Amino acid sequence: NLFLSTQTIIKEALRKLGYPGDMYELMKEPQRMLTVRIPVKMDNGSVKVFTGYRSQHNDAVGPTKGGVRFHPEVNEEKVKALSIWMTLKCGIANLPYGGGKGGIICDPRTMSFGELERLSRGYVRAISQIVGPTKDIPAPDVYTNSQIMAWMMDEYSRLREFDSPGFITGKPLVLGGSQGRETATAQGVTICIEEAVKKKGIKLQNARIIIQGFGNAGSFLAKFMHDAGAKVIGISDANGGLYNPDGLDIPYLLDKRDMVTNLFTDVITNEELLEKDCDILVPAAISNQITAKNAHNIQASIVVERANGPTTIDATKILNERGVLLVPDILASAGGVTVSYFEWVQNNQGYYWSEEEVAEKLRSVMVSSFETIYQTAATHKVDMRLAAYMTGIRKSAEASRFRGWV
Amino acid sequence: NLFLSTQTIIKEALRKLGYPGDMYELMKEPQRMLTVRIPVKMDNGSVKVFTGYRSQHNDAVGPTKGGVRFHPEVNEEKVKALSIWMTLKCGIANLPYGGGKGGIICDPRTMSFGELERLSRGYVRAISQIVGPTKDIPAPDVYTNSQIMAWMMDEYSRLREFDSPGFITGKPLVLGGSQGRETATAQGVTICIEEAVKKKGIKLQNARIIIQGFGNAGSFLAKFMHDAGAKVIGISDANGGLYNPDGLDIPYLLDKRDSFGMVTNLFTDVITNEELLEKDCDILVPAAISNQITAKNAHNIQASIVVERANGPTTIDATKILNERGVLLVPDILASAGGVTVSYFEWVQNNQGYYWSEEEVAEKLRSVMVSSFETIYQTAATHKVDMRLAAYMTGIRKSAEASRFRGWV
Amino acid sequence: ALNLFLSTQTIIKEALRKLGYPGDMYELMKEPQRMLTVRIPVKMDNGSVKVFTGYRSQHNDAVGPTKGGVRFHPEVNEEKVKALSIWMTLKCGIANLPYGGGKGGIICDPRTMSFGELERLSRGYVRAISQIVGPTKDIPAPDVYTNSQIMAWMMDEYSRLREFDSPGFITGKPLVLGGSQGRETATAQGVTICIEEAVKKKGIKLQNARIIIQGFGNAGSFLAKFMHDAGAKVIGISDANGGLYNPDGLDIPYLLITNEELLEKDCDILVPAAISNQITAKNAHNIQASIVVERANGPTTIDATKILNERGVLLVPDILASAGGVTVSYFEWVQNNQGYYWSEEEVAEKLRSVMVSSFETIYQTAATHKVDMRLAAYMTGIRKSAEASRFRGWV
Amino acid sequence: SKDEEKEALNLFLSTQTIIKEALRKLGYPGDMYELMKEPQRMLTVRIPVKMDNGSVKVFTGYRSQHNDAVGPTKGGVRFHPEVNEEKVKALSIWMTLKCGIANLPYGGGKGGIICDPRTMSFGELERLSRGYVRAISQIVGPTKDIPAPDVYTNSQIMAWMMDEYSRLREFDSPGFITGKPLVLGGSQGRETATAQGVTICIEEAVKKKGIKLQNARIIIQGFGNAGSFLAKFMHDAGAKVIGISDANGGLYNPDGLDIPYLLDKRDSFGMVTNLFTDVITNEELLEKDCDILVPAAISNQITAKNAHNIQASIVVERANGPTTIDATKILNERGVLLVPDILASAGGVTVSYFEWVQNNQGYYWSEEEVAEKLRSVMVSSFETIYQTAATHKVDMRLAAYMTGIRKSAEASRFRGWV
Amino acid sequence: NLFLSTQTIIKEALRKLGYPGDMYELMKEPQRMLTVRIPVKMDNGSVKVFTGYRSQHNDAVGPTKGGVRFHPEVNEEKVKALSIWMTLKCGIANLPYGGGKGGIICDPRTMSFGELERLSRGYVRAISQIVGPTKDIPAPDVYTNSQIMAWMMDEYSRLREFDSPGFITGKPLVLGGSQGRETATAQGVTICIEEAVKKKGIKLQNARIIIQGFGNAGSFLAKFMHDAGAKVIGISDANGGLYNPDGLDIPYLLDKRDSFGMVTNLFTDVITNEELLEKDCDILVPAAISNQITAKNAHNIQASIVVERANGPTTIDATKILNERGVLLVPDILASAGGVTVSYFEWVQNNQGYYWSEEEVAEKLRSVMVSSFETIYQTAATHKVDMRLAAYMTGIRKSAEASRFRGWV
Repeated sequence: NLFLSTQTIIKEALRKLGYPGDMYELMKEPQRMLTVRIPVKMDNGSVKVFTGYRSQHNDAVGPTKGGVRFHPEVNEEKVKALSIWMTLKCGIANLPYGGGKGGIICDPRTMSFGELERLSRGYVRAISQIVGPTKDIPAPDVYTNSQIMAWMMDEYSRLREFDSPGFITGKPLVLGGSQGRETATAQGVTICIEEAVKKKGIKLQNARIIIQGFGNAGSFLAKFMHDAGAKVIGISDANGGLYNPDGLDIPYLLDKRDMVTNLFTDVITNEELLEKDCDILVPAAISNQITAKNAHNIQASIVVERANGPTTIDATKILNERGVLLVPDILASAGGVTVSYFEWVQNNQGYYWSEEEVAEKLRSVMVSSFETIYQTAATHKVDMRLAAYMTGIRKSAEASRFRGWV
Repeated sequence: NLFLSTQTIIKEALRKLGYPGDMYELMKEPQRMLTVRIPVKMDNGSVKVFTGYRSQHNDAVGPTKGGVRFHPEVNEEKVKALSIWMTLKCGIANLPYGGGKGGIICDPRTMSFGELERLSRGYVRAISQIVGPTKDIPAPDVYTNSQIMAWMMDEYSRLREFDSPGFITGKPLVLGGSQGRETATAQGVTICIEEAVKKKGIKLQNARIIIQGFGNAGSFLAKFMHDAGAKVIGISDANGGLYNPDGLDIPYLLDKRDSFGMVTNLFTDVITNEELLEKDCDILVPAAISNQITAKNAHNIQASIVVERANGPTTIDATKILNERGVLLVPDILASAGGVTVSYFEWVQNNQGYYWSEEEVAEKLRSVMVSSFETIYQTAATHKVDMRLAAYMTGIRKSAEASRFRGWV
Repeated sequence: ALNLFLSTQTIIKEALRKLGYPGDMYELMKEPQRMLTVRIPVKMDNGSVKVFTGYRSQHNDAVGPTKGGVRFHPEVNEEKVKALSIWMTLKCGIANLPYGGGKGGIICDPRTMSFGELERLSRGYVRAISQIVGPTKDIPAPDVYTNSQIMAWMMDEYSRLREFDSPGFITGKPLVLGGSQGRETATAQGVTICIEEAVKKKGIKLQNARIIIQGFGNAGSFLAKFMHDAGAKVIGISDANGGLYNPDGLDIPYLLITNEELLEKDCDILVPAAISNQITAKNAHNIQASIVVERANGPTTIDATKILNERGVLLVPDILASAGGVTVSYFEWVQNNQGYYWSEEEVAEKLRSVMVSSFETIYQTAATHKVDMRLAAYMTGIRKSAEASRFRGWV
Repeated sequence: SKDEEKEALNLFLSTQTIIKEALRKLGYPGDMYELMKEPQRMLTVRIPVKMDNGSVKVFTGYRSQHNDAVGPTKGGVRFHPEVNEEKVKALSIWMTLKCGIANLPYGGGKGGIICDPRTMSFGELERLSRGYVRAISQIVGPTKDIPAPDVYTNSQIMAWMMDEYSRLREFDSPGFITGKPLVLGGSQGRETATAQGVTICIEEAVKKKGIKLQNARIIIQGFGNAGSFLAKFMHDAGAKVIGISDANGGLYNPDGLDIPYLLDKRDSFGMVTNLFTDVITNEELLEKDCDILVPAAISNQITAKNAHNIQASIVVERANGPTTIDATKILNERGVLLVPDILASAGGVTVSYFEWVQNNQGYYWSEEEVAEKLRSVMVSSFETIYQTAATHKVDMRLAAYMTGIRKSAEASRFRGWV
Repeated sequence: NLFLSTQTIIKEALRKLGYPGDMYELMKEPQRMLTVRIPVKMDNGSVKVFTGYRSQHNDAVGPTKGGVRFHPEVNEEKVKALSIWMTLKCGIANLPYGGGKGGIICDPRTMSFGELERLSRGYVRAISQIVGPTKDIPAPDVYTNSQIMAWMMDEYSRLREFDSPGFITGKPLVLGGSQGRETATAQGVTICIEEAVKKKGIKLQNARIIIQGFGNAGSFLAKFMHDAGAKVIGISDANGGLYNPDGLDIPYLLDKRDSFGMVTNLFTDVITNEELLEKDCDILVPAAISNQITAKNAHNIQASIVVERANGPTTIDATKILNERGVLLVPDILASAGGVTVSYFEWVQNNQGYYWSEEEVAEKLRSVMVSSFETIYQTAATHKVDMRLAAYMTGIRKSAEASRFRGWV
């Protein structure tokens, strides 16, 4: 279903790029799909056999790259689909990678640390033949973290008889992790505002911006925008939104939170906060915030998605026709995958970059990805979302051609 | 013959460097020479067996590096000779490489795309055991191109079960190629002009220059020089050459250039190539073809700087005559080194898995060329020889020094 | 020979034609799959560094890894090495070995080189060609002016490069390094076996057969003994000076006119030795043995064999009779593969079943194509590689 | 204890002494001894293991690879609190000798871990075994160095080590290690290999003294695995086993002991004598009258102030090092026929070799086949050392060492090492 | 004993870090210790069998790294002891490495160059299974040098059938050596002086410095300080001290020093080295001679900053005394860390196939040493210990965290 929805998107994107159908037949399923059974000694002395997966979508451009999930709903179809999505993000950030993804069907919340360790190592031993720094490079995802990565890195290094940091990203700093990982995703959101705002004549300092969500993501964009000399006209959280044409007191609002709306009167609803006057609207979380109902009322010259599919297909169509600049999530949120790439480059070198160097390299990537997608949207007269998808599978498509596969 | 005159260059470069005879017995032949026989299914259903070669001259300094030719006149001695030539180029740009070279005896012009892919894959399968990113890294050459490189990279990567972009350079950008490849050689030439002028006290802005040839090479050069300030006097082509004590209008000709690098043939008065060569100027760049400057022409060149672009435009005797007179001759084994340099840069990017901007490549290119210019200059001065021999000396030196440190001789 | 490479190519051509292959098969076989030339610097006892040219030709590996010796000689050259590798392919085919042919050599003169120098050249050769050689690829052996000490040095060097003992890289090793029992008699044994099978075919018994034996050295004495002990009459013996012919039988153990008359004297079996052209088209019509066995190389001319085969005499070619050598070298490699070593007796016995099967299949091929055994040997020789190359999809 | 560590060192010095002489008697100048006296490679490792009580304990292990001129190294691993470097090195040299004696294409390797398995769980033992493989895997494998069981290790430990090695490699690697369970590429014959080999040596020795085995009177010191399997072979052969011992004392009975009863009544540990009242001491048992004395327990049991009192006409050493240099000289002086340990016990490595061969092929032999090949190796090994002792006029132990290093010495030479 | 002393340093650094005993039991002994016997053919025809070692302390953080010594007093415990010290150095410079170290028992002063080549290759062949670019990377140490490194590099490369520069550091530049290696150590000392000065609120142009020893280390320091604007008020050589509270004429003293670092005998106003240590100043840089500052003279030091160059110049009791009196002691293991740091950079360059200029190297080096000083300074403050114990803590800390993340203890 997700799988089928993901298939249709690749078909359309390839169709628009000018490819005949054989390229779709190549791209529509992974090159390789591995299913494994992994026995694990449970604390209570039993043995439990877990089912795991690793999908390697297409390696024409380079080795595959993507997270491993530990979750009871993990399944084969989903893992294939998320691997295809990873290909798109690799194309977007122009990474020398194809997409990969894995998962294990388990519930880490009812498991001890030891059991999780043992399952992590069993996963690495089950898939080692098809995975490695030149082949397929995993990462954190749902219910996995830098610890799980450390354990998988250790197991892999033992199988091989040499330290292999480059096998897997999201590692602890002392195991060859990258600086700049914690705010990588939000930093690229900000760089996408800076480049969208140039296209629409506004100067950043004069920009009036509305931001939904005031957790980690929202507040980072908040402070960045305030510190840039712009006016965060509007904020929002679970409770509702604050609007104020002069610019909100972000230093004060940051100083008390968890998050903040509750301690104020004149709290409007997230619905009306969306239709307010601003240059830039950034919705967080929450699918289908902007729909066919809302779309005509959105006042912003620029919408920057910061998650999770907040604009419907119909709404995206409307805003495109109405000439608003929609920066999609798949481009705006690509910093995460970018610094995970950078961690792997650093492991290739055995040389580690400072926070600042990581940030400079990040922005050059984001700025270039923005421009390619825009110039693509212009030259094919499509929205930047379809344009993002085209620039997503395009690399793999051209790579596969060049290599004599289709 | 190319081989024999190639061995003669090596013998003399080593002699001038002060090495005894054993160093030359090591350098005169390659360390390894593989000849292979490659069966390929042709479109008409028959099977043709091709002869393939790969020569790896000396890897004391690093893996061997060099292009693969497809041509009916390819042979073993040529391939050996050219691998020795690669070694000198590597030395000259201070690349961590030794010289390698390959060839298949075939006529790509009478073969289909498919036959060419099948041949390309067969070659890699035939030589896989002795090549790769840490051993021997090929590149395009006569009648091979980025598409041949793509098919060769693919085949190699399948043999090894992981993507191996560093096997082979001149790849397409999406398979790990480098920015900067297109104008690498021409950029290299212009930096040699800037530095050549710095040693004759002339300012770039005030230098007056003639450039024989108006194909891609010559044009780039005129453009650059114009934009810098300099007056681009002479400009030749197949048919003949304009002149004008003061700057020709470059923008005019650039636009109304023929596709195939032809102007002049539509203009007023127009001297022949031979006269253009004898005119007055600071810099002469004989782009284009061979033996343009002979024992005859030699005393008549007025340039204080002669920058060779294409190969062979000046005879051994001409080069003596020009060194006599105090004219700075920049040999093309140096001036064209940008090509080998950016092919190296692509390998480095493949090693790190990390790709440079065209501006980074440009900035790195110039710093290698400046450095290479200076060291060939100072060894000319130090040993009281000309830039060509000095270039040959610095080309083979690194390999010689590495072979000694490694205990080979 | 002199155009050894041109001359071996002609044979391959004719044998592939008679097998019925189109010419694309001959294009594939006329030249080695790989030919590698190396330059090998070597420190000499006197402090100087001498640089040698070395070669390795790997003819065709359709059937299996390539197999063949390395020689150290002043007249080694590239074409000769290639010619010899093709000949190896043929021998492998004849004995039905799961091998293709290979050869190497070095241009040098061991007679004026010290032991230390030969050790250092040997290790040098190995380090130069290691990338394309070893137990699953190309397995060398002793040849002109290389022996078991040279094999030992080479094996040691290859093992170091690899970080594990690699006895299967190279054959003719000393026993203590994984050599095979049965090696010293393997060639001569195989000749006696060929006599035994030939005899069987003319409807005559071994103990009743009457044998003339030209040459009386290491080669011809082993056979002169064997035949005596088998109860047969050694009717003719010969050497340098003349030759002794007794229709009663010669006094072989105690024995411990001209040759040209002797070869035409009446008997069942005639066996020449070493030197060539002893049978020309002068002697060919006058020869009266019904069975000629080439112990050593080139005794019968290209014509002398036409005449003979025209008129009923069963000729056993040297390339078959002498295959025991190649066969025991293979068995050494099998033992290396297993890590398990066979007795003298097991080796003798397996050598015999190899030679018996080869004799039959070459006889039968000579019969079904109506050609002599030599051409039949050449044919069975390349046929394996040819078949293997075809099944593998190469031509 | 200093005592035990002093004994470990002296075992190493004493083996260096005899090896030196062996090599001299074999015609080699001093430099061959300099090659052989110590191993090509000695690896010492620290292995962290998560214990049952939640703590982590860091164990010391060792692997000594004496000489691989002739083939990959071969030899077991012990888990014991008295493991030490010196003894691990010495044992690795013994293994070279056993291999030369049995004419196998191997040199000698040995390992151990300083631990006490009596007080560890199965889980902990598994984790330590896997950690040992993970620590040494760079220098070990089917073509390099092939371990096996030894003191306090068994076919279960072998199975865990094979499994881990195979995961490191990503393919089943049976030939890495011998003594495995049958279903993992184990060999028929393994369980009884050592004792069957000892018993072939007893059958050959008894011919040399014109004794019929039926009529032979035997004292076996030690009723562990070795000694109990042997007491059974002897009892089945019709010999009279008049003496047995475990740790606490020995039973002697010139009528013949009831071996089936003793074998039914013995422990896991191999104790049985507690059930009886007249228990003499091993010391005393060693001196009792008999035809055949078999020290099958611990080392240094026949010494200088002792060897004159041994009444046996045959001493067959099942256990390692039960007889000193000086004892050996006295025994040789008195006409005792001595079957040294490195000969007597070569049956275990002989069958572990066969296991490895069957692993290399991927093809398994019947029990009869192994039994026939074992017999023919051991009969051949016995005669060759007996004739070496006769022709060179030396004791059986010197002859055993000569025949034991000969091949490695020759091989090292041919390879250009010395 | 070196081994016991270094164990008790580890036990204390780990205890102050807050780790329980199981971390000490992991760290107290190397993960792998290999001892090898290496038969070498001598010039005279004999074979001699040498004992070699290689200790790999801990590789939680990355591969192990450290020199190989050739020396008569080499033994197992020393090699292990020294591998632990490398771990500390690596943690201090924040290198992605653990510590290793090797030695062979031999006397290279009585051995020919051929013999040393043979031993070197022999050591490499003996240990190749546990060594390489991703595993364990050697370096020069006592009586080994870049010629030894080049031989080892050659041998290892032949074993692998590919050029393997990254196996071993300290190589000649033509085999993938690094620039900046000659002054690495000295540059780091000067950077540490600059940092200490800032923490004590003294501007460098106002600092007064006594430097013991006028060899290459001392004279380099002296020039740097003089050119920085500081006043060098005390120098010394073997023959004695010159002291002048207004500042010495360093340019003069640099030109008159001889090729053995001698001067002071050109002057009649000389004092003793022992007197010089007690003269007033801001910064004292003792001689790379052990136990210059013992307990008998430690209360008489008037420097507020003591920078140890090399060689453990202040005893354990002296250094507590100095900490009590608020003297800032910069320990040798920090100040000398640029050596290990340029070795690491050589390895990085090897990994890339891409080589840095001397200035890029100078700049990355400075940045590392600035961060190390700061991180050790902050950790000495937060635990109220001196810079020595905090150097040690920062030392094993990275391997301790790495080992816990990886699940070892």
